[PDB]
Amino acid sequence: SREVLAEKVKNAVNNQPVTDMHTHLFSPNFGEILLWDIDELLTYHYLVAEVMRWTDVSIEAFWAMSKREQADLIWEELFIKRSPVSEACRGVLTCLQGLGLDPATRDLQVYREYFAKKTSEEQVDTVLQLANVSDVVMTNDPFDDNERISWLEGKQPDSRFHAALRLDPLLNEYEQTKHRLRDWGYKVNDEWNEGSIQEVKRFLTDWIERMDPVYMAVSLPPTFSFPEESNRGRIIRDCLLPVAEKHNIPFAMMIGVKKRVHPALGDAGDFVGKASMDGVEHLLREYPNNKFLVTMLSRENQHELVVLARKFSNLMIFGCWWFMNNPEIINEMTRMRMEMLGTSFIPQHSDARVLEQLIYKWHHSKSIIAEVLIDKYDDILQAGWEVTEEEIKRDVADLFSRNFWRFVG
Amino acid sequence: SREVLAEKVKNAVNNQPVTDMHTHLFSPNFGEILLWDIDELLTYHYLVAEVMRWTDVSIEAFWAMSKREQADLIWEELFIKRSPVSEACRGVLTCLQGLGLDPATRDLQVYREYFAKKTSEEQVDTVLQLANVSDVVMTNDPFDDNERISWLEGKQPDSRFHAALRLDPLLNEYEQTKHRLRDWGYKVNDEWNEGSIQEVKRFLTDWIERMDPVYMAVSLPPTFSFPEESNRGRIIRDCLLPVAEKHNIPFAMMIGVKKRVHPALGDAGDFVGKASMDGVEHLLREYPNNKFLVTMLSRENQHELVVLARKFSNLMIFGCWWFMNNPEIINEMTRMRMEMLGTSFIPQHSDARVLEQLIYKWHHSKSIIAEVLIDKYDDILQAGWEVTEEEIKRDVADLFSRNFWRFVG
Amino acid sequence: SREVLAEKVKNAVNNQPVTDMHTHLFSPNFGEILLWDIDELLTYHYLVAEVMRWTDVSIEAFWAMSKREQADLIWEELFIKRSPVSEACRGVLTCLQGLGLDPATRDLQVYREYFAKKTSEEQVDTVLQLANVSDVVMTNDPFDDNERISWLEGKQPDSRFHAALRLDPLLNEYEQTKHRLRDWGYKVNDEWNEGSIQEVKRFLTDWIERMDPVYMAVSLPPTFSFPEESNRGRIIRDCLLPVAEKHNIPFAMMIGVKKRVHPALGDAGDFVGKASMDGVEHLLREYPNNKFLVTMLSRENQHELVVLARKFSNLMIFGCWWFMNNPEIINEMTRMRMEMLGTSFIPQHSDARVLEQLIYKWHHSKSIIAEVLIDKYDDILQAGWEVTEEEIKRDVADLFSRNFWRFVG
Ligand SMILES: O=C(O)[C@@H](O)[C@H](O)[C@H](O)C(=O)NO
Ligand SMILES: O=C(O)[C@@H](O)[C@H](O)[C@H](O)C(=O)NO
Ligand SMILES: O=C(O)[C@@H](O)[C@H](O)[C@H](O)C(=O)NO
Ligand SMILES: [Cl-]
Ligand SMILES: [Zn+2]
Ligand SMILES: [Zn+2]
Ligand SMILES: [Zn+2]
Ligand SMILES: [Zn+2]
Repeated sequence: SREVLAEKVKNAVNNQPVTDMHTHLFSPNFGEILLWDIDELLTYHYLVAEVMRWTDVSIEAFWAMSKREQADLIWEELFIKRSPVSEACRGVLTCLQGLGLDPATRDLQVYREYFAKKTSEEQVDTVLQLANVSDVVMTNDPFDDNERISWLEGKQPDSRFHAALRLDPLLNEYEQTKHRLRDWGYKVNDEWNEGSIQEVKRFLTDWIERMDPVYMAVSLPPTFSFPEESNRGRIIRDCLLPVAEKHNIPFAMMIGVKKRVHPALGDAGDFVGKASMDGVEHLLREYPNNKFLVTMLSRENQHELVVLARKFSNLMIFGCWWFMNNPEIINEMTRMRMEMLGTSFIPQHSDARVLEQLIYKWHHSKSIIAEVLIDKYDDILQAGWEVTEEEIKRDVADLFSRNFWRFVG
Repeated sequence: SREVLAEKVKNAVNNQPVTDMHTHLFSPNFGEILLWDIDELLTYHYLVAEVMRWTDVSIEAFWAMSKREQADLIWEELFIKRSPVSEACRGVLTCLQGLGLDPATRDLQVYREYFAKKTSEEQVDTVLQLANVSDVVMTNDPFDDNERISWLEGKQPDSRFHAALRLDPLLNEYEQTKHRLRDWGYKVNDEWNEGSIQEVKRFLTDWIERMDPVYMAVSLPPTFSFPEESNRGRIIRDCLLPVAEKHNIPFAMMIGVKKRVHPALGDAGDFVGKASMDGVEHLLREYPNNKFLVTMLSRENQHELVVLARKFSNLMIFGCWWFMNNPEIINEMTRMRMEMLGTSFIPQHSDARVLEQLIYKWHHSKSIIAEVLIDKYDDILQAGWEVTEEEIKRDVADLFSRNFWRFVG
Repeated sequence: SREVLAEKVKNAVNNQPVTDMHTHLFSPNFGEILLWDIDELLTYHYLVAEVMRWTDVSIEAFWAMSKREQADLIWEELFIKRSPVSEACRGVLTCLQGLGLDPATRDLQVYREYFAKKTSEEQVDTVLQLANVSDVVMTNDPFDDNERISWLEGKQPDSRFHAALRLDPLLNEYEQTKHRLRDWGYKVNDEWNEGSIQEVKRFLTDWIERMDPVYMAVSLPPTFSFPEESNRGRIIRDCLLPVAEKHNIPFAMMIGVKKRVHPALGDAGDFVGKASMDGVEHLLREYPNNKFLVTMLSRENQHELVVLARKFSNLMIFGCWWFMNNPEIINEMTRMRMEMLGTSFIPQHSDARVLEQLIYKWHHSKSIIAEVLIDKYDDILQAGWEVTEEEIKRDVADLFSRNFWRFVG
């Protein structure tokens, strides 16, 4: 009867349309910022870091190569010279097979043919159908010249794509960012006074109006603290929180990233650190009318984060972020979470940078989540409880989609 | 032959009478402080925290409801609207089934009937028989007005119940507690001098004489330190340790709890934090004639605690406490412990607040411990070693009962 | 087809000759420092710590017993009075069975007979053949009077044994060690100046020339930091690194050991602590022309160490050291590592102190690594990838031998 349960859980999980609440994808009409195709998959920064542990090619020479050459190098170094057993390499193969291509031939030239004959709009339809993803939440940074243009030009995203206002430059680099704000018309002063406060709010409000984001977000360092008499502390306290409450918009904090420990690696140069929970605890307790979405980078912060979620209902924890996005960790995190929170959390997000990743990110995660659900349902079944297929579909819907939409309101 | 071993290990584990060395239960003759019945199980604070993550009912409104209404709300929110897959919810079902009730009907009114027709004394006999628990260690706090009365009135606990002198108010709130001591006749001065020292010892000795506790205990914060020029540091050094050595009574320290991070939740408002091992290390090494029972709340303290037990024989680690009491964690902790300590530790305690919890707490934990034992016995069996059924029963007896009684002496 | 894969992975793993890159063994011709036989196995410090948690025999009385008596005590306490389920006890049995002895008889006197009729050279041939170990890396400390003699007398180690220059006394006890250096002719001054710098380099160079080590090593405390204006910080910066770069010799750092928390236990008296990654991060980034071999003692440092390896190619992480060398931990560590690094790491080393341990250390670890490999190969097989037996043998060769030799150059 566990196998009967297993088949129903797996079916429910596989058929449930997914709302990916955090990615780095863009509506196809936004242009080239939407990365896709086998060359992009292979040049994903997760693989750049991995190839540099093997190749004799210098990092400078690598960045000088064309994307085709980088992709050929990574394919040779990580798939041919050594078996592609890492999670990221495994992911590439899963994407290929899911698209109908054959990893058995190891024919990179043939795989490339598949992508060259399609348009971005077509590949988006293909991938979302294969990955069974109904909604994608973008990461939209108004401080990026390329992204900003699209929004200013009035471009509205595809109905399947949702905006999220990323604020890293504002919160973590205010000393430099303030000057850009001034150039844009927001009259922030040198001192943090009523004027600076109101203009920063104006800036946030203008972009909220323009993007209609499901939430505002920021990635924070292991040393994150709050309250704090710093630009970040003051902006969060005097501008972000008040504005988020007014529009009832959740604040997402991705905590634990130590930026650029290896600058030459670019996007692959970030490290991780354990953070104190004090700041998050204070925010949750002192701002009960604000909603917070949180995910942490350190493996050592995971359990206490689950416990904090038991304390505050205005906290919704989500995903297995970045360095946590590996089977061994996803499994332990998801089990600890269901054990202490039942179904009141968002188990995963893809964080996809390349369109096709939605296939492997969700395929790999769904199989793990399905196994966890099967164990948990079986435990209560052995206790005499009877679970209906509709209750399973309901639970699965909450985990992969409803909890998020319900939280953002 | 692994299945032959499995059946013997499981049989031995299930038939071994358990000594629960830490609970919040009371001898039935102590009165109403002994909580029991389906309504109490459902209003366990672990479930209050969980229901607050789902219900639209305010925490104030919840505390205003009758226990019957709270129980109905929790049943509806956590068992009916979503599958009861969390560890605490699973536990309720296990208790129901163990009592002969049927979770399949989901008939809360029928379950309530079972409890209304029995006396506390009868339910105690029923539960201890079902849970196969021979001895229960209570948590007796002389600073609680309700508990204190029973002891002062000369009430002696049931032979199956043992006393443990809880000292949180004395050690963590001396500034306020000192005044109560004075009102009780213990002449502690404003300054920590010979007089204050002797009167605190007198207080401890009087209660040791009155309760005849198996150990003195205290829960400590993540910031716990020792030695320390504070009330706690001085009381432990000048009073607790000397008195514990004289009567050869162990000192139990439950470390890592951060009290009231969410006051409105009451008992469900405590958080957790990783502690430094420095204080425990110092205590173990500098007080070789004292015995220490230790359990920690942070997942990140578990492995180093096991290593410290390898260093000092006056340290006996026990259980998977509170936020650690979940399958995923219990499994990892128990395996790390057996691997580095063999059978020289106490794997679990229930921490039961409601009588019936003894059923699920021990049922859930025993099945995990049995699987760990089976793996470990199988590994040495494959090495050519032959384990007899009597040796298995012996090992199981040490884990679930003898190690504790042997340690407390 | 998973079983077909399983048989090939297991075969490849078992047949792959192992290069043990860190042990405390010595070439047989070096003399008595090479410990071997059943009495040594039983008196391994891991077991001394374990027996002290059970026996009523004082630690002083234990150290006063002959090695035969200590071995009899440990056998009685840990194998007869309680089942030998701990990892270290399990290891002893694995060694016995591997040598052809029968753990079923529990006849210690008979086992002893096997060893008394052989020479060290013969047992070395026997063990290395059984453990399938082709190369052993020793730990050679020039500050030890016993070891130093052999080297000064011109003794060259067996071709299967390689030297590693251990520098703990120099780096962690310079204030005392400096005086010994002077007595040996190295004119280090009271102040850290050009003269002291050059003489410390001379000392390192002389021993590098004499030992021809594959790397220089040191064990460091949880509080390790760098850069640092201390003897250790200055010696590493001004002498060790420059010299290691010139001879292209890797620097091995075993971090997280807190020495002598329980002095009376001798070698069994060391504890563990979580370290900051700051020092390692700085060393890797600021000294790109230097190579670093790193292993950490704290379970809480493992994941971030893997992430740091993704950042820097001059970092090669290795093994599951000491308190990490237990199935539960080895399994989680190895899976996290393969998931984020593929095959670019050294999964294990034995750290053997007694010759026969090579049998169980490698037997226990190989079975775990084999299971991890099987899961990872199966995941990509399910993705459509086809792995050849030769590619498996290749991958296995990198993990157990080639990655190390390639890194040391
Ligand atoms: O949102 C973030 O800051 C991260 O997720 C980064 O995009 C990171 O580099 C990444 O690729 N995802 O994990
Ligand atoms: O003894 C303690 O301090 C804890 O166990 C508390 O009673 C806690 O609230 C609880 O219910 N048990 O984990
Ligand atoms: O090399 C080291 O410092 C350690 O490995 C010690 O030798 C330790 O005591 C041991 O036996 N190995 O883990
Ligand atoms: Cl930690
Ligand atoms: Zn695990
Ligand atoms: Zn992201
Ligand atoms: Zn308790
Ligand atoms: Zn070693």
